[PDB]
Amino acid sequence: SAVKAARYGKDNVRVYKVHKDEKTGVQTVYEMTVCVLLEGEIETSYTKADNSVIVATDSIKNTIYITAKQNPVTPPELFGSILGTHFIEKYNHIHAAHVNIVCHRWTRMDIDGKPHPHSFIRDSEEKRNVQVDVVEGKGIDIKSSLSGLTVLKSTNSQFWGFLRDEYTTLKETWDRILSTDVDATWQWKNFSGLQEVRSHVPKFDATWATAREVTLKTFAEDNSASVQATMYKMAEQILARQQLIETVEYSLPNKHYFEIDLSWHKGLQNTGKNAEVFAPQSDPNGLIKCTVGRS
Amino acid sequence: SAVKAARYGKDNVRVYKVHKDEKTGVQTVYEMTVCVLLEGEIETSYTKADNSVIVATDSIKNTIYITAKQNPVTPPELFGSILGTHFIEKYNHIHAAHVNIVCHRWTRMDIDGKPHPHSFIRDSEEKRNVQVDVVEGKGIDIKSSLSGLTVLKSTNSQFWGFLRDEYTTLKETWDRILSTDVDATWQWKNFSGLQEVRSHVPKFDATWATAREVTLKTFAEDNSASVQATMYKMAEQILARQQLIETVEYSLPNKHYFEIDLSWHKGLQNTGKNAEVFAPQSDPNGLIKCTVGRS
Amino acid sequence: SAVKAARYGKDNVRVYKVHKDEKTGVQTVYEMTVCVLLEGEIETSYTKADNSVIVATDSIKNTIYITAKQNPVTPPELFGSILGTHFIEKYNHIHAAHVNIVCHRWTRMDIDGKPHPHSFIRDSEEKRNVQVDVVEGKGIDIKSSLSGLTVLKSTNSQFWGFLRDEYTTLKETWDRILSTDVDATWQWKNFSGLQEVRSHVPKFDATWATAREVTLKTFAEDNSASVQATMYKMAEQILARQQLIETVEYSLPNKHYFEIDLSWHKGLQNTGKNAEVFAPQSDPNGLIKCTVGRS
Amino acid sequence: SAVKAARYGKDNVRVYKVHKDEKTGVQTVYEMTVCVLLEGEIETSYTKADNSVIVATDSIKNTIYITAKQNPVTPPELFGSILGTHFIEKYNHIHAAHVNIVCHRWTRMDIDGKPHPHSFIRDSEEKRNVQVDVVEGKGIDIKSSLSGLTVLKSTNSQFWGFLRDEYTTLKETWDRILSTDVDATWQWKNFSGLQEVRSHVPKFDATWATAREVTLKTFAEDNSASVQATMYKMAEQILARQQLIETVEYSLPNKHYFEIDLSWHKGLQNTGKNAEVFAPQSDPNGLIKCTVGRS
Ligand SMILES: O=c1[nH]c(=O)c2nn[nH]c2[nH]1
Ligand SMILES: O=c1[nH]c(=O)c2nn[nH]c2[nH]1
Ligand SMILES: O=c1[nH]c(=O)c2nn[nH]c2[nH]1
Ligand SMILES: O=c1[nH]c(=O)c2nn[nH]c2[nH]1
Ligand code: NA
Ligand code: NA
Ligand code: NA
Ligand code: NA
Repeated sequence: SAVKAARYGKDNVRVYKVHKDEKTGVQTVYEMTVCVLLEGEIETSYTKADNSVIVATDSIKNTIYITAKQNPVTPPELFGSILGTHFIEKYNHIHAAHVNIVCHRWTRMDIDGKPHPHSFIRDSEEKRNVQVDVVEGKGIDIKSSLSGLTVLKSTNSQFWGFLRDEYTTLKETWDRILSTDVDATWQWKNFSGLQEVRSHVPKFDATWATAREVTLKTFAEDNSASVQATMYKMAEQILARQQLIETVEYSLPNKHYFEIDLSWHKGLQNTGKNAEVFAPQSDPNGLIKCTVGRS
Repeated sequence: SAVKAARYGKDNVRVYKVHKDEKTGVQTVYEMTVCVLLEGEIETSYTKADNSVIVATDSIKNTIYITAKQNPVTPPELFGSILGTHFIEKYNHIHAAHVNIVCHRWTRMDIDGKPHPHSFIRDSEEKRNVQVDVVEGKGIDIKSSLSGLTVLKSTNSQFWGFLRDEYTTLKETWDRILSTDVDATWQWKNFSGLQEVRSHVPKFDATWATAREVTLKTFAEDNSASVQATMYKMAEQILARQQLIETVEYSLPNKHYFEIDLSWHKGLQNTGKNAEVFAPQSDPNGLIKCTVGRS
Repeated sequence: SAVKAARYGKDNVRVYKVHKDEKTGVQTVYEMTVCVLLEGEIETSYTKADNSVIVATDSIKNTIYITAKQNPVTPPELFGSILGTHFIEKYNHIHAAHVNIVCHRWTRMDIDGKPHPHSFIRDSEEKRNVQVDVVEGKGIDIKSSLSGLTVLKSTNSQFWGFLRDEYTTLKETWDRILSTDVDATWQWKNFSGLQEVRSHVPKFDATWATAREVTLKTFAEDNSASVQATMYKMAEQILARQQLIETVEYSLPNKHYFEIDLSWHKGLQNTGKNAEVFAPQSDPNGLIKCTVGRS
Repeated sequence: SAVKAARYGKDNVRVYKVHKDEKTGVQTVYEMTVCVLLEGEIETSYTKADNSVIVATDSIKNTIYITAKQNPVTPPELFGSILGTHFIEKYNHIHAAHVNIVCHRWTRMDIDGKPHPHSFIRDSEEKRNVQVDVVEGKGIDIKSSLSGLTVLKSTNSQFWGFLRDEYTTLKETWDRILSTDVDATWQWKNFSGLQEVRSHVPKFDATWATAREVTLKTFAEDNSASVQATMYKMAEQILARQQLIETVEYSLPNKHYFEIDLSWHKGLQNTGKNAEVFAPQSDPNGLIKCTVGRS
């Protein structure tokens, strides 16, 4: 037997950082969960009990805090690139670092219509994420994403004209509820190293904001022929607005809301045009994916 | 042996309702999870296998949908009172109904600064809840609550002057992070029945809004001497603003963020006045409760 | 306004303890999650920002570890009583302690048919719990429970003869699946203090074991007329076997498995006597409770 | 823009099946959660709103139940292969099916030392899983796994001799707790189609059983030099015992239990050789992975 692949490191490292403006008294907080996994010439720790090649996972944890102390933590694409680069430069025998960051929302509170200097609210479990792969001699690959964005529209969704055979019971419809949890990922062109990532810093927050806006607007305005058709429209627009993105991937559950036939009870009408009360279904759910790239 | 207490019914009944304004084209959605438990002369179903006294839990589920079809579902205090009253009036041998409702957020989307007519977003897992106990001959007891409101302030919290003995390691502090998940419940004066609940309908949404506002403002503005002292200020204000509330109860975790001493690494300064990077602690957590009533 | 009730302390304190037999080399592990909440003359911490009355929640955490170091942690009824008694005796102004303990399973591994001296497996998320209320001048009240015991029987459950009216669609049945998650609590007679709890130590593990055995056997062997009827049989037996128990409470979800009509597809028969494939339902669920005491 | 990849289908389809032996009266239950995602010539549903190419996800759900009705559901490697093959053969334009199955434990109850004919218990959340990829013209690729196997050993784990630099605070140790949740996957050699999968049916359950046994025994008996070294020993043995496996992958968290220094309190000794009470850490955790193949 032989080691074909190996990676190890520290997961679920929670980190908070505060920035204090002395001039204005305004404070800004950031909170993330970080995972760092390393690869390189470490096979002997598995095969020969040779720990001399192991940077302890405990040390990886220390490094994350030290790096957060000495560097900006935003945008997360930059912080992840700094963190991954550190490991491949510091250790001769480590050749790849894989950094995953989940950013948690702490939105400044408005009190009496004024932004509060140091109080924050968690408005939704929506996350902004990055995956950064730093590979020695091959640059920096960054995937940025948003996840946990939960939306619903109560009309202007249709689904008809699908394949019908002996397995099909689903009725065609011209008016249904559409609800999903959005997971959207945009993959950046490969960067040559940290200097190049730094050169594009302003694009990261702007592209996140654009991706979010395009997702929300398209969902709200499309008279949707299917999840497939609406998601493609979203991806097409993001690619048009940011030339440095190579691909956009969406993964969308179709969270079903079923009509409830109440006609057995005093002829009560609650289906089709008379449908008012529905039963949200926890499971099963449709799952629709697509990856869109350039011609 | 004897049956000392018994209750049974249906839990986790998910319900969605849409309202469609034909004049404006605007749609509004409501989504809840409902639990209904009944009590009454049902002991024989346990002791003698006498099912004749059982209103099937499946029928309770049907009733929830039918009731939602025929009545407004907002405010939830009203819907819960209608639902509970139904069971005690319809069935001679059922003498109490206990209705719990959790309301989920579906907030209308703003697209290009305009409210969208039929598209919604789940902005946070914060819930609005009610517990309604309808007891034959004793009226309607309603407890309203908000839960899952997660907040953090980065300064203007202190904790000093506590008891110190041989069990104490905690250092006094004049500047710390304070973060919590708010669970706040206000208990209404007993209502004589449905007519009286109907007479107070406008107070329900207004009092929820007030409770939320007072919680957020007091948290943001108090230079907090402790969780205990700040929560009492909140409760005092809610009681002052709504005479029909008898008691206010808060249950607050103290979600700790620990300083990280980095001085072992090149004398890096990250404690006290130099603290920038902290470690959020998943557990354990302080838990502080209080119930405030009128003199 | 006035403080009507207040309690505070530390929740989610995870504790592991190992016992090492030097003679045999055998090791035994215990892992728990502990919550301690205190009450007493502490109103001024809420109303006057008087922290001098507060035993810091951090100190409560320290106390839990120190107490676990100096005392046996099993049975949990004893450990909880020691822990609660500590607070009311040590602090003049603390008059009640409320201790909740959740015990996690670490079952010794069998390797080649022999019990291993120091290796353990988590066989199921079933928990053994205690709630201990220690109140100055009123003794020690203990509620013991098991929870998270998930069972299913594929036949020998019936449900017919229930009330039928205009809200009823459920068909009567003489053969169905019955599945539940068992939550069972037995409440001990009040104990005068720690000496009396110590005197009954052997009864705690024995009664837990009996409660579990009676639950499993009755579930498996009863040709069940309803959840109500089967649960009553369980409670009756536990009360008969342990005279020091005053009441037994069961809370049981009815986790539904629905038949799937497949007759639309080539006349496939999958209902009633031909039912083989079913759809487990995540929600809603029946919820049936009862508390049984002595005549 | 162009569609680079697309797949869609139904997730979270819960299925239960009962087998009834008429001769013995013994019943056996199976419960799974199934996901099926399809690929093929479906790009136009995304780009042109052409639903004619879509096999509705609702129909995929129906198919899963019908297939379970007409075929054995065990071993899951066989059921997944039957299910995936169905879609690529039935639909000309579907060229790949991806089937994921999670099998839930329902272990027959022992009542009075005898196996019960129709009563079952969920002994642990450990799962047995399969991933089956059926690709037209390329055969059947099967990955089998176990997950959610949670173990702990209280001694006979060491960790010393790792890299020490200016980022390192971890002390070397010759005696620590080791606890993990095992995720282990074995990948079968490619099969040419369903006939070949059928020919190897007895190997599936046997290899699962072997993988489990080797994992438990090696964990219990190895005087572990690191997670890395112990996991490699496991993988090596599985590959030696089943020639039809090509690779074995383990992914193991290192769930830390920290010593608690109590010496500040009356010189209490609770570290090193005197360590009895520990604090389990919820996060962060080490994460160690490896994939082992043949020379
Ligand atoms: O077994 C271990 N492997 C590791 O890589 C490691 N790093 N810190 N502690 C550890 N323990
Ligand atoms: O055992 C049951 N008890 C009940 O009260 C009930 N109601 N519907 N189905 C049921 N099954
Ligand atoms: O606000 C607080 N209240 C308390 O009771 C406490 N105990 N430790 N830290 C604390 N902070
Ligand atoms: O938008 C949808 N896409 C689908 O593929 C599908 N299948 N069933 N319902 C559906 N809705
Ligand atoms: Na390197
Ligand atoms: Na009545
Ligand atoms: Na006292
Ligand atoms: Na095909």
